[PDB]
Amino acid sequence: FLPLWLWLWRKLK
Repeated sequence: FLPLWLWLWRKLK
């Protein structure tokens, strides 16, 4: 549920 904006910046392809 929580946002993944952070996880995105450190998980882009």
